[PDB]
Amino acid sequence: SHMERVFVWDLDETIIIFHSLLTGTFASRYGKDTTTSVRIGLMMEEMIFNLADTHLFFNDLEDCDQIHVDDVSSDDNGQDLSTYNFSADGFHGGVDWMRKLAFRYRRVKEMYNTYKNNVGGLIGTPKRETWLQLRAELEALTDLWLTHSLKALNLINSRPNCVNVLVTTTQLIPALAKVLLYGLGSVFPIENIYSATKTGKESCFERIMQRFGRKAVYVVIGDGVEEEQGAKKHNMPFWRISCHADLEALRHALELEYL
Ligand code: BEF
Ligand SMILES: [Mg+2]
Repeated sequence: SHMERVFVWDLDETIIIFHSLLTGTFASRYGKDTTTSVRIGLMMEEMIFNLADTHLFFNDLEDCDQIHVDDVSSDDNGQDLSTYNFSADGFHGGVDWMRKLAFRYRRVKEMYNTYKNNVGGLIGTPKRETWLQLRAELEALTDLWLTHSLKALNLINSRPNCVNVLVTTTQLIPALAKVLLYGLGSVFPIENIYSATKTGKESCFERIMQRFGRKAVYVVIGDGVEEEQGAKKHNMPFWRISCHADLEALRHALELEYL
């Protein structure tokens, strides 16, 4: 008999600042050095795709455009993938191939779960140190943006009748890499991440409502138009985020309500 809320977050320029570092709009809006903005943006970009290629089978899975990690779970036999050799299995077919596809997404899921709170372990040294230094420069230049978004994400997580869902235009694998490198692994259960690169956010929202029911209250949080328009088409309240203040306002609302 408890009211339940489903928070449908956007990632880029909502929870994290990354793309706006390359375009110079963030540095320009808050008076930061544009040259530092771009340097940091490119370094993080390198780390995101390097983690993607090296550990999340990005060169293998990219051309699939999958929406959710479990979309091809039908073809998984559930075997142990601890010693399974992905390189020598000839993936690059339509049935024995579907099984190898599924194996890869589940191994991604396993990597994500064992390393979500130990990204330094996954990334390995010396990348870990460079990563911690990058995150440090990033937090400074963005005036603790991530610190603010996390405060809302963690209040949502700790609250019993609230849940965190993620919908991003970023492709699925790179999205998981971003989420991991920005320390969001522990706040977003992998089964709650959706990539709207191709089906679009409206479809993803519809799918998320099918999954959580009509009795739950949805709140679409984001900085972009797509997300807002999709929220209208489904009569889902929309919470826009344009600056730190907006993340603080969400946090405030989150702490005054007991469900
Ligand atoms: F992550 Be959202 F698509 F900017
Ligand atoms: Mg966005």
